[PDB]
Amino acid sequence: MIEIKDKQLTGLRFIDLFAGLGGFRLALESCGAECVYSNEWDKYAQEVYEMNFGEKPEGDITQVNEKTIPDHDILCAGFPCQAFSISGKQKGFEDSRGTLFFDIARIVREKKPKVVFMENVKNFASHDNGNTLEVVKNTMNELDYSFHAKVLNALDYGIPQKRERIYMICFRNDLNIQNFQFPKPFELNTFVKDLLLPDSEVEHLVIDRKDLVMTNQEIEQTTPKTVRLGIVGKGGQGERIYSTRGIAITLSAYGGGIFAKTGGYLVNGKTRKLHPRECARVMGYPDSYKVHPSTSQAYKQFGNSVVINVLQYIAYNIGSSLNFKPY
DNA sequence: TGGATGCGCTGAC
DNA sequence: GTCAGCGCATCC
Ligand SMILES: Nc1ncnc2c1ncn2[C@@H]1O[C@H](CSCC[C@H](N)C(=O)O)[C@@H](O)[C@H]1O
Repeated sequence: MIEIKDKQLTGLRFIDLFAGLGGFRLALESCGAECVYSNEWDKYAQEVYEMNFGEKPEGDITQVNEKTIPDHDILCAGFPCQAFSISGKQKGFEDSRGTLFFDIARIVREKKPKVVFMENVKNFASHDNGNTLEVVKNTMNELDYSFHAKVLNALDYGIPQKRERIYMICFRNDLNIQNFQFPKPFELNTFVKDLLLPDSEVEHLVIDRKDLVMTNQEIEQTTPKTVRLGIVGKGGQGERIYSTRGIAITLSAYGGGIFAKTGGYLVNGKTRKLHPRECARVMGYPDSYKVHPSTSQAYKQFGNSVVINVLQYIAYNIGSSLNFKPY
């Protein structure tokens, strides 16, 4: 994550729904905002959240009476994506994990915050012939909010990962916000190799499979894209090896394959998956952030998370818009 | 709401 | 056909 000199969100309160690791919390607090509520029902996610923020998020949001949620200015929610991801079955709203957005609408209707800041996977934007995004847009509009949505790729914001996500920023109409803008992309000067840990700390992650098939030559020049160098097995998810001179592939939460959830990388002549701390870095988390003691759970958590840097630029712009109140 | 890994249907070229 | 994917199915 980056340093934020001008705290655009100072004095503003926000809630952290579907909190996970608390990526939205890190981003908004870095801008000066204050978290007044968090909700996350996964046991291990609650543990790591508490480990880092000192509080246990409330459980199952579907059983929480929205009237009990503290007043706030910004509602944050990176809601479930299994039902909308290009990697899944795409059952969408028909999926038992795909109707959480309506719980969000339920809370917004009651708490009417100034801003609703949501995140989901890129496929959410085109899912069901664009009908899914349209539903969210119309729902927010009905709730009397403006709707700004755009897909941003983390590689355009200083983080070496091709993580494409749709970000939806909604302003309550009475605020008459007409100058919100998504952050502009800038040149990437950090690559996977810049975030790796010393070899001595990741030897246990080295995988030497006799069915490894190097398909492309390593590159010496850094490039802002994923560069596949080979595969193992049939080359499915988690069976692909990439160059560290390029950027990382999207981290996943339930990913399989031998290089599960992180993908494989060629490092000093060897092939290995990423260490939880390297996943944290590829997600923009500071080294000060404490990872969950279970590596399996940590990979899952980071795979479900958000790139802090991206949310920071967006949060800054949300604040920039709210603070522009000329006479 | 365990940990591990082989696997494909689909979206976007 | 090329490849990627906050995933899925199934094993212990
Ligand atoms: N009914 C429910 N109540 C509370 N949390 C839920 C939920 N259904 C799913 N979740 C949680 O929703 C999260 C979605 S992934 C969001 C991660 C978050 N942005 C962070 O930065 O890491 C998961 O952690 C999941 O456990």
